[PDB]
Amino acid sequence: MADFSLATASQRKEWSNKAHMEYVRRSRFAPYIRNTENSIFQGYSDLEKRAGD
Amino acid sequence: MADFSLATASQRKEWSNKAHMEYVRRSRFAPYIRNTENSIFQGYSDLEKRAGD
Repeated sequence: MADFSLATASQRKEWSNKAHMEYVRRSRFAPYIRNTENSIFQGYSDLEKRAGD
Repeated sequence: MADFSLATASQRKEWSNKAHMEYVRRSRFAPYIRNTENSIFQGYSDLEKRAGD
């Protein structure tokens, strides 16, 4: 063209602020981890109290 | 016949104004092109703003 002809290295760009993450697929063992006695994977909060190894 | 016998090249014709088109079958990708983040084919309007290549 021969109108106002802007340069190739003078053309603007733009960078976005919103970023994407990668999917993780949380857990398939999550409904089965409880602290009661009739659970498959049983937890113990006895060392969350006073002390121990 | 031997009544009023009109000529073969003197018979009228008529041309219609309503025309037909060819079917196109719009798009099978049309419910899947959005601008959000949970879409399959994602669009970006960042160059529809100020400038860029």
